[PDB]
Amino acid sequence: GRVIRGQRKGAGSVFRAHVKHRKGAARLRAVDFAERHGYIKGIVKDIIHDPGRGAPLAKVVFRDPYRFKKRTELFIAAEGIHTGQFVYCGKKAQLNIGNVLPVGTMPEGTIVCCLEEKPGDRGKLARASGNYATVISHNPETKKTRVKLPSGSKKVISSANRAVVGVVAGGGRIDKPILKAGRAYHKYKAKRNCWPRVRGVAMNPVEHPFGGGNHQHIGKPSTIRRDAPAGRKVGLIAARRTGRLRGTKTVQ
RNA sequence: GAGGGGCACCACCGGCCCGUCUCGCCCGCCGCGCCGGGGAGGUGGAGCACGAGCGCACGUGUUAGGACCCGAAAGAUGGUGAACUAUGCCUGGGCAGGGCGAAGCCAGAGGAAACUCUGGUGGAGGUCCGUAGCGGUCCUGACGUGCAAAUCGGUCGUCCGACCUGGGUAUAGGGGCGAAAGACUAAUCGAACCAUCUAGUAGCUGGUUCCCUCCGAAGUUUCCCUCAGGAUAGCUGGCG
RNA sequence: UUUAAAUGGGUAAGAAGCCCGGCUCGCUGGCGUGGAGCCGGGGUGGAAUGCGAGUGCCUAGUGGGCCACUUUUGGUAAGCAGAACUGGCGCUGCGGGAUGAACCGAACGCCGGGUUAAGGCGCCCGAUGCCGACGCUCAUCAGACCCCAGAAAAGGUGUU
RNA sequence: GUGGAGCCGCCGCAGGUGCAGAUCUUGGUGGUAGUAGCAAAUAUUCAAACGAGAACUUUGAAGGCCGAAGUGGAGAAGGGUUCCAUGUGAACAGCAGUUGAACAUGGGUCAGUCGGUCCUGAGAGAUGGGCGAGCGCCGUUCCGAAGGGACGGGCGAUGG
RNA sequence: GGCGCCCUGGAAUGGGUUCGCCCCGAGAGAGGGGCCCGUGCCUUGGAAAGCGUCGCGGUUCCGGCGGCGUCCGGUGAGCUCUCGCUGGCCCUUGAAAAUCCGGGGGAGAGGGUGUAAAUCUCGCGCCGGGCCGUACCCAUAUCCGCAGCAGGUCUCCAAGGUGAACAGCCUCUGGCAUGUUGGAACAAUGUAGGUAAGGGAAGUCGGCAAGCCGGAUCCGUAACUUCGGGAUAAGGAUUGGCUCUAAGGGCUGGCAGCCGACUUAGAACUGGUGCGGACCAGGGGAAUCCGACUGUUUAAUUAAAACAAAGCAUCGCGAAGGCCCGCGGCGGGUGUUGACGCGAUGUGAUUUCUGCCCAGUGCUCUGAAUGUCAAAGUGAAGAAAUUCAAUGAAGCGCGGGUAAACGGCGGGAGUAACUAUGACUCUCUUAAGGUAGCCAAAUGCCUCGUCAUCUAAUUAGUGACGCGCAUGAAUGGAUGAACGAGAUUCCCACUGUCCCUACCUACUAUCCAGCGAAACCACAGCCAAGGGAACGGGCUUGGCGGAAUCAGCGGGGAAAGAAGACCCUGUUGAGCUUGACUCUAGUCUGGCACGGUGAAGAGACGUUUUUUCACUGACCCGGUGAGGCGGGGGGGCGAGCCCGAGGGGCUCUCGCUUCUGGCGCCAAGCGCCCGCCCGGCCGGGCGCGACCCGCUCCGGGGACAGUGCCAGGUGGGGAGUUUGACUGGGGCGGUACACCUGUCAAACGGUAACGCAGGUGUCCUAAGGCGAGCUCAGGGAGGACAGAAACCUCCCGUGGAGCAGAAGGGCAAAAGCUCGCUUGAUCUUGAUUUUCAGUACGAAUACAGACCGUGAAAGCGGGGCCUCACGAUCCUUCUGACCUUUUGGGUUUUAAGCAGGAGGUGUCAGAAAAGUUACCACAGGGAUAACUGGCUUGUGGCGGCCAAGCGUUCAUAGCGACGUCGCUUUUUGAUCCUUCGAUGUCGGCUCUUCCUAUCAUUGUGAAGCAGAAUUCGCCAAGCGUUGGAUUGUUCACCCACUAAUAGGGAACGUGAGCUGGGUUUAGACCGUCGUGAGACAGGUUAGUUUUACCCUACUGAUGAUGUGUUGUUGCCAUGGUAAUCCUGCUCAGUACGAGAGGAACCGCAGGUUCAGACAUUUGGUGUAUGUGCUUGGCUGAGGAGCCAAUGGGGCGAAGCUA
Ligand SMILES: [Mg+2]
Ligand SMILES: [Mg+2]
Repeated sequence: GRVIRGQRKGAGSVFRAHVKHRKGAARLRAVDFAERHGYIKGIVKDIIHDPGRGAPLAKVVFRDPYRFKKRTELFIAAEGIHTGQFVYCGKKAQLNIGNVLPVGTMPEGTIVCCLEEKPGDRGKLARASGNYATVISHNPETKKTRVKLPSGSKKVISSANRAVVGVVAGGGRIDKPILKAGRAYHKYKAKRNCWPRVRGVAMNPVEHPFGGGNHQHIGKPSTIRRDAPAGRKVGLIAARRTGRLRGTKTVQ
């Protein structure tokens, strides 16, 4: 009769994110006349750190084309960049590390981070620490290019989508063990109120579909349908298969 | 002695009206018909057979209403609470002394070399002993109409850490929050508290207030989701 | 089960009966047959005992019962479970059974005299304080009054 | 006998119509009973003074405790006059009280520079807009003609 | 003090440096500067004030008057605070704004000169600064807890000694009156603190509780190991006081001379072997089970093995997405996000492994493969309502995948040269048959398994074994260091836990002065038996019965607390669960709308359907301060291109920013035009620089998504409700729940029980109807095969056969067999019977009016030879009349009626219905279980009577079959009387009494009694009937001692006497069971045990009545009563006896248990606080003392005491 734990994460009372000491959205600068037709020069000032993100950031000062003003962007730091480096951003930008330029002009098989899934959306895909995407298959008629996401799933996107050349810094992070319960606590204190996950088998029949019984057992099959209602989707939600995995994934 | 007329009422026979049923023939014409009416028998009706009702008052019985009085566990509607406590977040404050001695470093010694050994230095750790703090194992100690609607005395757990804590702030009742004990949410929690619906319902417990006179029971029948209850016949009293 | 009680159950013991003559009928049919109904007429003393009866309306409470002879079912048995007939208790005091729900007598307005019932009469405690009758019995565990509240098989050259 | 201003009989009428009980309701009073009790944190003593009156007030003297993570010195929240003086001893302080945070009368809190005031934090909340039968809610940059100001530069009027 | 500041100059034989590091050709060292903090000192303030001290005036303001002083040094791992310098740790990076300031730019502005402007963050001077808070407490008395409440409640400041220390103990500054009272006494019982001879767990469920060990220095340390640990392992040695010695630093001079720190080591002397002297402070070892650890957890009964955790897996998702919120919006959260991410689960570090199953239940994927399946739409028939038909969404069904999804892992056959088992082979159920491992496990019923080992003795522990009721692999299996306020077993050490208690101390209790309640209370308060609601205080019969009281005490008041939490009932609830009943949010699909423009393709019959592409304008999503969009031309250094002459433009290109941590705006210039200069000077204006036109701001989707509405899926996520009755309590079982036969049943009828013996929910077109002819079961005697049984014949044959089935009744030219016809098993109205209320249904009887059958006819027949074989209202369906009504009147369809058949209610006079609760709640019930008590005694026990036997012989010394009669209430039942507004439920411990059915002790009788020893009876309950191991045990079983180790009762004596082990709440684990919540006298673990001050009883203490008062000395009525058992020597190795063996009485020495006392002796105790020893502190030191809640410790009188 009582609501379950994942149902209470949608109201967002204590399950809202911890966003105070974060710096801002890490977004490419918006497209205008300079990047549709040419390039523009910017210099990165400092490599900073977000709490709760695994990647670092790069704050880059550009020269405003229309007002006399220097205005600061925040980029996802591509790996290998340093402070006091010139960063070039445009259609006619030259393909180096850290330069951001449209995916339709760059060749096939170049490694891409922080790319747009619809044009002008200022960077959505392939942004976690150490991740990247690969471009193949330019279709210069009905201009669409297909990329390869970090999940191995390919996606045909628009050609004028914009993207910084390189891989996201801070990679190899998940190779280290958390190694004790204390350093997992500090990990999620930067992120959310989510960390000590009680098993639903351990709680009571008000609190979960799996709890109860004189023995800790699930009882009911732990693969459930996708059109199950809220408060019943717990466990392996619309699982195509179970058991320890064989092969690679063998389902497109 | 006998005879006669017989009230009311009771029993019986006969008749009458309405519905139906069988059997049968006749009659009438604001128009001759897939019309109207009648007969003789048997049956169904809360009927007729020279009317008794109405209004008013009182008494008894039963029913619907708070319904002889008091009593739930509930359900619903609309509100008030995070001054305790649960968890986030904001901004502050707090934690003696010792023990072990990681990485780094320095010298010396062995050795043909590869390298090894030794002594320092160094001070790491959800590291150990252990104050303040935070807890609350054992005595199954004291207290148990207590100092106290949970306290005390030893003893004990942990004290750089998932640490302890103040004020600010957020989340609210089939909701919240929960390192999960159905824990905690103002001494209230396997669904809070306030007011209303509400005098909710009870075949179930308790109670039910003056005197004398007369009569005086039953615990059995049949039916019931009936078995601690009713209805029905018996038993009773009252009126005639 | 041939036979077959006791106890028991129905019915009859009159005028609403008995008899005679006549009329109706569409029933019955050799028949003025049969049977029903109907009218008129003739004569009342028809077992014992006891009692005044008939009928209608309204109607409360009750719908857990229990007990004892007798007869019975289940049970080793039960102050057990379940029936039959009658009485009682519940609703009921009183005399007695010391005691008591139900045993035995007897049912009850308020009192005086008398007499009894069941039970009794050494003393509690009313009444044997009779010159009561005949026998039986000795217990180092005597006996002592329906229900009823304690005993059996077996044995004694104990006594009759 | 107390009491000090109303009351009753009869014939009809009408009821919030008579108590011993409901772990009844409210109020009062017992017995228990001058009883249980006034036992956590080492401790009091002598003299004096004022007074009707002193184990407890004050003052001196001795002896002790706390022992600087204090029984010491100041604050925050909270309280609200509890602070201070004099008077009082009815009640209250669970013995007493000549004492008090009690009662009675009268005093006391002074700021440019101590804080509030100001700023924003998590967050809270209008307007535009949206939703909604509606009280209203969502929402905080989102679907908004969201600047009322100006170093300036010039015209036009207008004034010392 | 700091500097990641400068200049000179260049370093290697590398140097400078720190406690550590670190720094250097990107400039070290060295030399000379610069800057920042200066909270320190000097000075102004400022000595005039402050304080200390010595005076002197002033009665009263006096912030009186005056003298002198307020001075030199040292030191430090010191404490506290501040400033700084450098490191480390982070999958953790540790706030915003208000304000304030520097810098860059240079639009402007300024006096224009032999004088002063604009300006000034410089030095002084003037004016103003409103509003509100401001006392005090801040806590064992100002706050919260009902209060002056051992509780709670945020901070800062903090001295001397001892010492590692903000420890403990002692003192100074500053506080206080011992915590809401004083006095006297020093009994019990308590609470808190000690101590104890000898023994050392013998106590106990358990070593619970207490005690040991404890600091530091010097040695010395194992198994095991994840190599880090363990580890303060373990095990030793030492420690004082006093003298000394040796070592450990600073600064001044040209290697020496003057001052400072408390450490370390070594030796001597010394004391009654005493030294961490108080204080502070690790008991250790060997093992097993569980959890890796640290963490966390039910505030107020559980701290754990639970939860969490790192690690390991699996799952969903590329944003119009996934998972959630929301009454609502394209509203919110994850998301200031983007697969190294978010969301959803499970297992639980490491190491080592992860077996076999896709049948089931889920989950998931697919081909115009196909079964089923809604609205809308399509077609047909009809006058229409309406009806039918075909087509076919998702889902289901079918097929595939998936077990680190829920989960499951059994049998049965054959098979090896003793037997056994089965490597092997073959199959069933149901897909597979439990692999590696592991085990009587926290998982094994039987079971206290068997076997080793530990003990004198072990239901314990450990190690094995393993067809294992019911082990098993992320339900995770097995190991394994470290760590557990976890569970358990042993060993050492230690001890009053125990033998077995004793004594001392504080605080009480006790008495007094003051002050003073509450629970509770029908009336009350001495018993034995009887009866009684079966356990009286009162009642009956007995015993008996003096005031008034005090300190105790726990037998009784079935003592108080509470309308039993168990159990049952209720047509009372609630929490959860699901393959319950009924729905619901949500979501997946189809339709119609919003919803437009075009093209192409396809399926079926111009008609209809469907698909894919293109468009954009609705609609939607991004982005932006809606900042350059689309077409068109300006420019060749680029193409000079189809050809080629000076060039032409089928086809064309874009542009001006890319070695570097710099700057970039507010227009230059050119052309025109005005007022201003007489063909020249000021101040303004416009354009080109900066192309033109145009209808979305730019991109991305787009007639889809989305939304409104309806139809169908799915939907315990959520809501509502339900969960039969009877019942020797309930459940399970059964159906005695509707019905029929025989009996019970007691000779009319009626009659109960979960009484007995059975039966029914059908069967039958003949097994209904009628007529005719016939005789059955069985037997005898004959007949080819032919027999017990074949068919044929004759005789006998009263029902011994048959009649559909259960019984009972009935029946012979029959009610049975065979045959011939038939449909009366049809239509219709009443009455009667049965059950019964004298209602209904069902069944039946007698008719009547029809139409029929059969028979020659009489007749018989409206179901079955009779007794059973079945079913309301409402609804539905069919039939019946040339019927009645269909609402203003007609016609027609339909609908409603009337009449009677059917489609059901078996809980059968008829609801529509799954669990669980140990998290539980209410109303009740002793109408009703679990406990005692009561009736009963089957059963358990203990006895007799008879005598076939046994006993060499010999029934009865001792036994005794086949029987048979009893007792007892210590067994277990049976029953259900008392108790449900409560009688506290096992065992042990402690303690008193009682019984006898006698184990021992006294006196005896009988043996198959030689003696010794046994055995069986008698009077007899006087007196005894132990110490232990395992176990919660009662019970058991074993070791040992003994005269003997007999059995019982007292509300299964005894919880205001205890304990809490067991059982029996709530947490948790395992096994089996269930889909699940949950269940299991199956196992394991952790789990609040309240009150006497009342009345009596008992125990002690005053006293009361009576004697005139009072005293001394006495008597005894009555009541209590207490002693017991063994051993040794003697008798004696004698009697007796073949021997072996082997008595007793008298006497004598002790002892055991028990009872009464006592302190000479010896132990304990000890606060004579007696005496000296001693640690830290304190009084200036000595001397003498004091404090440390009794500072410790050695001896100790008296007194108590074994
Ligand atoms: Mg978890
Ligand atoms: Mg009689």
